[PDB]
Amino acid sequence: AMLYPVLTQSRLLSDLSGVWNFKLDNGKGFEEKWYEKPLKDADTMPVPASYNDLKEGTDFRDHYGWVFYQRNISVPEYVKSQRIVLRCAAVTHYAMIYLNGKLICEHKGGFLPFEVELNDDLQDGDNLLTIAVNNVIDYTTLPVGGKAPQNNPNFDFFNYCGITRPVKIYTTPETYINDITVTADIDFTKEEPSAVLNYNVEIKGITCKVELFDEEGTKLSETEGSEGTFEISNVRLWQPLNAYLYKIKVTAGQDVYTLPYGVRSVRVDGTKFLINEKPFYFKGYGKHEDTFPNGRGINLPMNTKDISIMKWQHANSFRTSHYPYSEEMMRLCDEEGIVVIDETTAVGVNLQFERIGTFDKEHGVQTQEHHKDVIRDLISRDKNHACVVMWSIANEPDSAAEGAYDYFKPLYDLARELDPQKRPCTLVSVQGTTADTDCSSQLSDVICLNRYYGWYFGGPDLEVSETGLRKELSDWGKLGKPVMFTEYGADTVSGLHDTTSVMYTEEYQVEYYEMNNKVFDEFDFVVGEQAWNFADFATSQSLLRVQGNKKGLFTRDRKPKMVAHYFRNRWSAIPEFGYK
Amino acid sequence: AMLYPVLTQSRLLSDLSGVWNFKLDNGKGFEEKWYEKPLKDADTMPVPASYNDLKEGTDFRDHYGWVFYQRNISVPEYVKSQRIVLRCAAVTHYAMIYLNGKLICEHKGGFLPFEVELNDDLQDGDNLLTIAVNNVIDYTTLPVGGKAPQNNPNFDFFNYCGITRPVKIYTTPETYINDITVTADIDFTKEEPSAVLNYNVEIKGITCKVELFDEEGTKLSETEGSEGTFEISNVRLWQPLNAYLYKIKVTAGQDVYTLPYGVRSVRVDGTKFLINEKPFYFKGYGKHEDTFPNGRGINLPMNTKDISIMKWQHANSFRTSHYPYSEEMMRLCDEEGIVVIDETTAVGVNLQFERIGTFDKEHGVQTQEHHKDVIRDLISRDKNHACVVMWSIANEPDSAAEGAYDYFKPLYDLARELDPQKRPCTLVSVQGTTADTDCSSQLSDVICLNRYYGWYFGGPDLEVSETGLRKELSDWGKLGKPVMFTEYGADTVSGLHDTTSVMYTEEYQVEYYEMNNKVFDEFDFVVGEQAWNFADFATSQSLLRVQGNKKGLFTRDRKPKMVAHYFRNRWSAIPEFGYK
Ligand SMILES: CNc1nc2sc3c(N4CCN([C@@H]5O[C@H](C(=O)O)[C@@H](O)[C@H](O)[C@H]5O)CC4)nnnc3c2c2c1CCCC2
Ligand SMILES: CNc1nc2sc3c(N4CCN([C@@H]5O[C@H](C(=O)O)[C@@H](O)[C@H](O)[C@H]5O)CC4)nnnc3c2c2c1CCCC2
Ligand SMILES: CNc1nc2sc3c(N4CCNCC4)nnnc3c2c2c1CCCC2
Ligand SMILES: CNc1nc2sc3c(N4CCNCC4)nnnc3c2c2c1CCCC2
Repeated sequence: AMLYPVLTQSRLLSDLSGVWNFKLDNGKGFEEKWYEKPLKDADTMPVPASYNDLKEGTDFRDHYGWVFYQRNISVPEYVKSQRIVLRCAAVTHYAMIYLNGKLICEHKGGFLPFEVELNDDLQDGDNLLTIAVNNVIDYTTLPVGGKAPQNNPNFDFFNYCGITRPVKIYTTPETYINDITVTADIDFTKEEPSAVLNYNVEIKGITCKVELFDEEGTKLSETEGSEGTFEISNVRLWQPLNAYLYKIKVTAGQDVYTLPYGVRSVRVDGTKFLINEKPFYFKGYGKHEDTFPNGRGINLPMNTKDISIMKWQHANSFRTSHYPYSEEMMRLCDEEGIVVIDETTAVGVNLQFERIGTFDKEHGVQTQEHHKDVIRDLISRDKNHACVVMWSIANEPDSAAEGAYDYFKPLYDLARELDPQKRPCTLVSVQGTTADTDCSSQLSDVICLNRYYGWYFGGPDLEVSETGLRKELSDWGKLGKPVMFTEYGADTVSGLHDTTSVMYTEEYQVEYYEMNNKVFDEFDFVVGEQAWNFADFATSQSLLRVQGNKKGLFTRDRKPKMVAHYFRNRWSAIPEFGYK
Repeated sequence: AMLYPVLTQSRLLSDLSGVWNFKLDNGKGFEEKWYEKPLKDADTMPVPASYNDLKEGTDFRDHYGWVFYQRNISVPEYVKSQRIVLRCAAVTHYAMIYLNGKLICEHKGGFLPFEVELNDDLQDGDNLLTIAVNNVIDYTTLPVGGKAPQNNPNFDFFNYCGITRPVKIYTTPETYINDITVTADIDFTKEEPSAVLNYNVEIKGITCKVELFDEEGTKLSETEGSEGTFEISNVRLWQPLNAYLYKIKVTAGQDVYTLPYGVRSVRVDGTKFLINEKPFYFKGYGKHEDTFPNGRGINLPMNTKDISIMKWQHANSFRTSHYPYSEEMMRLCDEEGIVVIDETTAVGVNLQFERIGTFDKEHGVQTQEHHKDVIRDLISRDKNHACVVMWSIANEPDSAAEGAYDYFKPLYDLARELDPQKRPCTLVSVQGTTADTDCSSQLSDVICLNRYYGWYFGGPDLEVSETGLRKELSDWGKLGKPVMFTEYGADTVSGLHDTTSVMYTEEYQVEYYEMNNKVFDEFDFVVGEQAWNFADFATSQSLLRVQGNKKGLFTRDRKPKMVAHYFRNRWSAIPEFGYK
């Protein structure tokens, strides 16, 4: 369980972000005890941020192995009173915290938070904090390092690493709040729908009371109970592009924490994805925590810029593509009313492109245990987010291979059981699968395709490509379930133009999406269009990557390609609800 | 006096940065008491960052007037023990802090820090912090708003405003450290130069002792005295591109603060700018705190990227162009060994381009009082920075007009008297002045020109332009002083190319700098070449601005133009010292 550190009367918060000392491991790093003494001949390195692009030459950009972040720490003795904790929101890949020279914590997983307490190794005076980060990826990591001394991603984005998100120090009373959970039942029956919310607070280390406020701070109800309930008639339902967030003050044993919460219902019904009992239609794109020169590092300004562009463009949703995003971005979609598809680090679980099969148990992937710890850690983190309407177990696994069904079912189950809101589960299907062959047809509530008819398939022949896409999508309808496209797009170099289009031209990109959009619009069970990608992003080099991935509607610096004006006009004529 | 808030055994630091509530004033804002209640129908807005580009449409970008930032605050009662302070590192233009509804502080000046104490209005529970920001610029602001309801900058950059730099909360013992000062005397005579540093600590609200450490934390000397001294034989001299920073722990009355410091000497001698008694040569550029979509907002990653590019390019210096930069960037140049020319907000003090004269006292500028408070606040902030080797009182004032000399002398004097290191003073001369006509010839230790022979003057005729530049620079030598160019450049659209160059082409830009660089190299009293600009940046719209200022060597996203490879080759063959 991981609550978002905030400033409360009961808890303090001090950011450690800034320029830290930094050294690339030379192999002999751990041998000598760098985590013991202050790094020598060190380099400077802002935190929070990916370090790959922040220096010059390939030696930083393409480093294999470990790096050492190092910074000094010092708390006021008058604080030992309360509990001292170190929250690392995300260290890409493996983290190893040393204080004063001793290991204190260790973590696997580059995109989710982890904490460690400091009360009993926090010395007096100036303490030597050391965070060593490893970037190696393999068949035991999610995301999955392939075989082709260098990391070779089995995924189409660059392997940005370092202290990707912030490192803070918060405190707490000795017995504290540790995990608040809230769910809602809404009775749309009444012409003025109302709702009953179920609280479930948890403490560790006494009386606990719950206060419920409205948008403006107006209190409206109170109760006591580490597992009580609450009633709200004439309830302001959170809605896509129309967020309403209540707030919640849990006072419990000299400790109080506040939580926003939006009241809405998610439910699949036949070929309809329903939000607050209405037939939604996804409009938006798959995104990437990718900016220059931050790498995958957190970027509050671009977060707001990205959401400003989405509203300008008349979109309503995005998918945390290939990894969970920052907590800040998740809260922002709550405030702004952005429907989010929250997705795990499970990309590259596919060895298809003697031959080893993906789910061979001696020579194939070794990810299921960690895949489970991710599903749990992620749902623990974002369970209370009204923006989250669905979960994505994995992006493009070899889901039509043998071993496939056996791999994923234990993970779907774990997901369906750990979501206090029992939200729809899916996985994003790669090109090649079909209704009959895809283990997703059974395990998933929503069929999410990534199809590229007009690019990989059939490009530059958009007629032949249309025939293919009708044929395949037609078949997908026989499952009687909601199907949305989570990726489709074409690599386009901003600036390349032509009257009779050729591939890579802004005109070819617009035509591609006209064909796909025409076919989408023929099937009432298509409940979503999400283009890949929102914006150009960095990938590993290869002959097929024109200085990265150029499938964005926008450039890496958020300037619109012609296609961005095509979608803005199309999405403006398509409602959040009732499109079918 | 303003010390950089850091984490010490005696003091805590909690960042307030994040997504704050935000509303554009509609005129009726102050009338109604928005600073009293929680903003209603608010918008989201990251802090720290300029807000102009973070939303869509001209209504944010071009707002005239006030905006309201608003966030909730809550400290742990167990802190009232110590002093509570709110440090606003920079609110562009005018700031007005309200707590719980009461004004607590007010500030003028968009680029320097200001604080306010909270102990006696900091309520218990959740407090409503409100920061109202004004963007209006006029003859009473530095920088100077011109006459041509809209702000019209009399300066060539966009009027980015909002909470430009971070807002934090630190604490202190009741009697505390308030301003440490250190100076150095070096005896280059000895073949192993040594040095004696003079401490000068200050407290407010007891024993105080000073500890001196070396790079790696090795203590090396101790003493007691709020105005004592210190001795260091075999001293590691801070040097351009070879920084050595000692550290300093001032323990005083249950309060301790640490300070880095580099030992170096700055001294002009004839036509030689001497650092550690050696003839330096400035290599670098004028920069701008300008990134997308941050605006003028702080950007730790780009700060490190910018400094990585400078070392890649073989530069040694930059000028805080048109305003002081963040404290973080200033400390970074200390660590990295970047020579900095620290400059004030005093740009647009020039009405030349019945006619009013700049320094008319009824109808011209009204900036001298504030100009003084800036010189003092700035030197108070950066006095201890080894990277700072010079001060810039103003960028391109009408320095050859009547009233000119009378305006600036009181400011030069105030500057020369308040710098504990008695560092060189200058002002950057606009095109048009000459040795005879420029009040800078007398008041300044270094003549700093901004010339544009090859662009504004003479372009596209580089021959005629060379004749002009030789003629003018020749004359400037008669003053027997060091002269460096702080700006020269040509607007260049990355991507426009030609074999026979035309203006705006990457080839014309390279040729421009070849001509100017050839002439520079003829005069041994030219001690510096700093190109304008390091990178493309945003300006107000006009027929002469091709989507901003395109004079960068790099694009706004830090990608090199051809000229960036020309300088990197040239600067690699030119030493920091002894070039003449
Ligand atoms: C019609 N038959 C084909 N089908 C396919 S599928 C495929 C392929 N994957 C697709 C799916 N993406 C997904 O989409 C995005 C992207 O690819 O840009 C990624 O960014 C994103 O992370 C990822 O989710 C990951 C990788 N990569 N390369 N070639 C192909 C290929 C080809 C053909 C025909 C021969 C030429 C190649
Ligand atoms: C040879 N005779 C001329 N001399 C000059 S001088 C001038 C002018 N200033 C120069 C100086 N900059 C400075 O340099 C940068 C820049 O200009 O880009 C600015 O970014 C930077 O902030 C600022 O410090 C500020 C503004 N602006 N426009 N025209 C001219 C002009 C012209 C002519 C001939 C006719 C055409 C125009
Ligand atoms: C794991 N992600 C992928 N998935 C796929 S699918 C497919 C294909 N098709 C699919 C349709 N059926 C006929 C054959 N042809 N070539 N490459 C691919 C392909 C690739 C990758 C990534 C590596 C590069 C190629
Ligand atoms: C305050 N900054 C400026 N300074 C200058 S100087 C000059 C010039 N020259 C100078 C050389 N002597 C002959 C006349 N011609 N046109 N515009 C200018 C000019 C301008 C500005 C800014 C406003 C736009 C024009």
